[PDB]
Amino acid sequence: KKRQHRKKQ
Amino acid sequence: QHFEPIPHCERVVINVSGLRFETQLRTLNQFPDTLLGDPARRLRYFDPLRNEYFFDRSRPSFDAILYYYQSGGRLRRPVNVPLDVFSEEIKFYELGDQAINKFREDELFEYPESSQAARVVAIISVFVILLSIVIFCLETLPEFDPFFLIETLCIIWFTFELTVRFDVMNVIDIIAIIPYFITLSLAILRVIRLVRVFRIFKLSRHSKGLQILGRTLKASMRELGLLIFFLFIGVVLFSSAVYFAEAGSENSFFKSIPDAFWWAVVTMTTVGYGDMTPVGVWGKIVGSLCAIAGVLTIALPVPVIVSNFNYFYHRET
Amino acid sequence: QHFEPIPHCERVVINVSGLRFETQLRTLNQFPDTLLGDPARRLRYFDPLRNEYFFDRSRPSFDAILYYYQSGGRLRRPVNVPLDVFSEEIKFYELGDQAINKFREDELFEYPESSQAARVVAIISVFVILLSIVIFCLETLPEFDPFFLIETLCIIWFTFELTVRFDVMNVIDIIAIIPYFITLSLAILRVIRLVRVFRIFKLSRHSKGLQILGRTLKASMRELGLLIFFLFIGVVLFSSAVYFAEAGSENSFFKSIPDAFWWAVVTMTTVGYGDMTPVGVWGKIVGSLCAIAGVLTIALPVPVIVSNFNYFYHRET
Amino acid sequence: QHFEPIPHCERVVINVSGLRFETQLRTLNQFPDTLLGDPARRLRYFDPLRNEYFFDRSRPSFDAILYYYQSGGRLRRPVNVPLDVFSEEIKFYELGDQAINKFREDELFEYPESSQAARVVAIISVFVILLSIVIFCLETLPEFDPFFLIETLCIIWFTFELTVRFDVMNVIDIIAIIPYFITLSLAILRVIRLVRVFRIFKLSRHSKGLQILGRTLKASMRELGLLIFFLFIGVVLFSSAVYFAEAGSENSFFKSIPDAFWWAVVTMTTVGYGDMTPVGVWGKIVGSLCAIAGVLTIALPVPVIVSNFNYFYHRE
Amino acid sequence: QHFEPIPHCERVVINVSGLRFETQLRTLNQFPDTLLGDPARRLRYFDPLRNEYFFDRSRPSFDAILYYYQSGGRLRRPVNVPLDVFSEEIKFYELGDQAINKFREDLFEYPESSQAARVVAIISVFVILLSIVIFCLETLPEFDPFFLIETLCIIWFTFELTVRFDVMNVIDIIAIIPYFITLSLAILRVIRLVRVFRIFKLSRHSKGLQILGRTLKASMRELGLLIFFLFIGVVLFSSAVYFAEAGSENSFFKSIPDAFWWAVVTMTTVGYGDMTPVGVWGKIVGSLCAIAGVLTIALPVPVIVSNFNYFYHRET
Amino acid sequence: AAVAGLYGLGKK
Ligand SMILES: [K+]
Ligand SMILES: [K+]
Repeated sequence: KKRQHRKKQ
Repeated sequence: QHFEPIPHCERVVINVSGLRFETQLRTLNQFPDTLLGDPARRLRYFDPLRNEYFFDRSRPSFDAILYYYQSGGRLRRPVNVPLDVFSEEIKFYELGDQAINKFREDELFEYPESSQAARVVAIISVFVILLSIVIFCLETLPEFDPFFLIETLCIIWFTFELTVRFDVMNVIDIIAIIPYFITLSLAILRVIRLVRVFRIFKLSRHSKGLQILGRTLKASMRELGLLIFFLFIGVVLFSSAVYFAEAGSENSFFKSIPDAFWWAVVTMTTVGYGDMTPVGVWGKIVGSLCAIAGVLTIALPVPVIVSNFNYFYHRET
Repeated sequence: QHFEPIPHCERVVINVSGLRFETQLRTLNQFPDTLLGDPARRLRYFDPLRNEYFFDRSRPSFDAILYYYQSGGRLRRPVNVPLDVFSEEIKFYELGDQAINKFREDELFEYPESSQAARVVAIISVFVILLSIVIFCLETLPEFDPFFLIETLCIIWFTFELTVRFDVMNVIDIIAIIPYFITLSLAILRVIRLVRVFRIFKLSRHSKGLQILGRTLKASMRELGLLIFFLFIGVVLFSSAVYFAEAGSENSFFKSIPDAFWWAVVTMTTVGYGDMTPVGVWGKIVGSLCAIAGVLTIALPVPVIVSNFNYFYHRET
Repeated sequence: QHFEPIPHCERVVINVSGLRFETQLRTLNQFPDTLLGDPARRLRYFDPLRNEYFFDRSRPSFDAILYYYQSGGRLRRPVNVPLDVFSEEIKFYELGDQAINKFREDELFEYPESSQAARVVAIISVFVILLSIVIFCLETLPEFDPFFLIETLCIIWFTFELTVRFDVMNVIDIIAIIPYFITLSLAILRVIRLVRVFRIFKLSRHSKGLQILGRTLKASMRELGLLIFFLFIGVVLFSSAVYFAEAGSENSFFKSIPDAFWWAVVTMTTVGYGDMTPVGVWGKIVGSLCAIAGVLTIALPVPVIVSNFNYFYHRE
Repeated sequence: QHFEPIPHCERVVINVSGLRFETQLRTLNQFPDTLLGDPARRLRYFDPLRNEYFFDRSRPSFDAILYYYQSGGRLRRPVNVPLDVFSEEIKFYELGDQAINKFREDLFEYPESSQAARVVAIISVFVILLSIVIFCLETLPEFDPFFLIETLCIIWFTFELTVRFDVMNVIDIIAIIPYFITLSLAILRVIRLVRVFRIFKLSRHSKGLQILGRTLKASMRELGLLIFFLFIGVVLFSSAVYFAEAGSENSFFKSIPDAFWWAVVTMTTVGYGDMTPVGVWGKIVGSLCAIAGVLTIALPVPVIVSNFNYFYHRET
Repeated sequence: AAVAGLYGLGKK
């Protein structure tokens, strides 16, 4: 979980 | 569903700062208006020497822009760039107000405001709400007119704020003052003195987190219903099992399946029933199974609500 | 395993809307049929002026299409585009029904319908199931013909529905009606009265979420077995430790190691045992270790189960 | 907000090992200094044969470099390359000390440093802290000069360390020794003998993980406050509900709503109250609802704190 | 740290199925051997008509392959392709066994079960389960017949151990040491307790148990952090609850250590049971203890969870 | 259980 993480994009 | 163009008039080349794009003119003809749709807004970018269209802008983001023409109505942001840069890219070509709006969803009266003079009004309302809650809790105490005066002052402030203001916020404001005027079979009295607690929900107007929680509940009502259904099924099953474990035993701990219902709950939620000795071996096995199944059936639905709350909380900030 | 062609007949160029691809004809001739596999379906896209194949479609998704030819049978969607674009991307070239189907796995009869006259039957069935559950839980009460008539009406409805209909749903329907006909040693009677509760599982036919839970359990049987095994190991170890901590003290709280099993359980799942005073310091240390290890062992395997539930829930919607 | 250039003098081509980039010179001259900003530092890479700029480096990472000129101040790392290659690539062109620094935020005196054989001092300090904690706990026992001597030795060591040393660490160091010197109504005495426990926080200077916990608390104070607010709302609501469910029954289990508060807590956190029999059916329903809502309100805000702690721990 | 080449002999062009790459020959000369490092293994791919290097393979994976030449020793897989294709791409160019191992790091029938030892294993599992059952049953109050089965199990265990001849062997030795010991009562109690270690022999036959052991070995640090946090919380909250109740007659807690257990069953949400004789301040301290316990358990455990998940998926 | 969290799969 990060900012603009691979899960989100 | 969208329509894609098919080949066989003339082909054109688009040079997005060295990345050459070649498409049929019919594809550019598909969407009227727009910078690239009509010659009027794109003639300035034509290069007479090279017969090419030059757009000295971001190269990786032009693929989605071309795919809009390619797919004829589909705009999806590729996962290689932040949303900030892509928002500016679509504005450059002016794809259309409807197109941009569709992608947006893809991801006195001074009281309802926040100014220098509205802040004191808000803090006064918060203090009054907290005072009303405190007076409620203390008037329920066994040690106890002095409470009635504070209660009626809070009610006058609440109704004054409601009248000045005039969804769900107004409904909560109304319900917070209905019971006071109701007082002006003891079951109805108990119900109204219970619904007096709804004044605590007036903090939603002044707390940002509480509104986030409300939005999360509204979004995940389906998951809440699924969790309640799973809990009900588990409670019924394990109550039946634990009752029939002691059915053949004398001096049964559980008189009936509904009696065991509470027990099942405090085992599915891992709260704990307390005294557990008079239960035999089979009841203990059923209890262990109930504990495991409760852990599972609580851990399954919650993460969806967790994700909804996280999304709402991070979208707020 | 897949076979990749090796170089040294003639080379051809593929132009995906400006993105030039060069590939040996032997690689293109590996796969028969298909838009590019045979000259019949790809001569229409030939450009006599430039001797090039022009494909005015999505640039980024052609890499996987060529890699399917390159690897000679290996096709995987790169993580740069959504699934909708890639699904339609393959249909353009018609790589083959078997190739597309293989990629899909990579990611009267008036009752089983949704007609206007079928929803009433479904609502009657679910109402009857709920009524049967209620009648069961009320007939088990100490305060109690009136229940037998309702039970036999529910059984008649269940048998009528089963006969009209005529996996696992049919097994559940059979089990929900076996015990009533069975009644027409006390251990067998207790077992049949217990298995009567399986009528609650008939809601799976009408509940979408319950089928999702069943599919999740079927998928994660292995993780469930792992969790049960870990629980058994922990229970045995900690029950033995806590029993041997009180071996040397008179009036031992635990008479034997099996006697302690229940305690261990309600400490691993954090349910709680209740009274804990007659336990010495070593027993308390063992209990603290048991609580920590139980938290860890119940936390370890459930991510997989909840991820499977998430996947099934999202696939359903 | 950032400003981007607009077209209409001469355009140039950049060849990043075969990936040709064509950009307007006005874009290149937007940022002074830098390898590409001035002709002095970029004439070396010019190719007279083809009039092209050759930069034999990582192709995928040049898009961010050009976009920085394109956006005129916005430099964002695309998610296609590791952090190591991007940090080295930007240093090649010397984008600017302020520019690189801005991107960094996007993602005796022997005691403080445990080097030069001073780790012995640290282990002695840890041993003294543990001994002080043990002596405190043992002196609270009913079975009990021998404790006072050890306690005052620990206090002398603590004050010697604090004085030779001379933030939150210093505040904790001072608080760990205030109560001993204070003792040289009984409510104040109870408060000081309670705050004497703050010597356990002295391990912060030596334990790396506890500093991570402190940083996580500082970062997620807002989420902790939100969790406390949710718990308070739920406790008040369910305490009122359960109390009013027992109003009409004689020998009520809960005498008042505040009395029920504690119960609500042990049902919201799923700890357990214990004896629960004298509660009627309505109270049992309220308790089940309280347990479920407590599970919900505990599970909602804890992932943020968990993520913050994980990020800090794995960054350390 | 790795070395990158610097410009000024002749530059060569690489055509990866239409994706043109241009690099300095010195960059390819940096690594000896390899398909592209030496002319012997790459002259076959030369195109005399175009003077180009043609490599009809996956285009997106050549960026990392070239970056290995570019970085002079750093090979990182970009997030655009699965790991299966990258392993095939690197094998084509034969970068080097040492280089590929970097990404790699990124009678006697008992171990290898082959048909007949597929039974021996089931007999061993059955014997282990039987020994556990005999242990638990002989601890019952109602109970030679148990000793015979115990000695048969020990005979089988020692036969297997001596035929076989890490940690599995250590556990096997421990599972039979106490039986041979029997051939102050504190030592007797200790050996009868350590007799339970026979339950760990299932590690040889259970795949999940080995995964759990590997997870513990990997996350020993996180386990220690969790234990430290729990200890700090227990000490703090036990001291607080003791001092919140010392001033009342007939105090529930006699001393801070006496409260330790309570603190534990409040941090882990197990529950203590009876809670009435504690006053308002004790109840507030207990609520704070419960909340802090939820936080301190939810903080480090997910790291161990992540380690276990990774090991479980790596096994399968 | 109050964890109810997946998070990143972990190191490599
Ligand atoms: K509990
Ligand atoms: K619990």
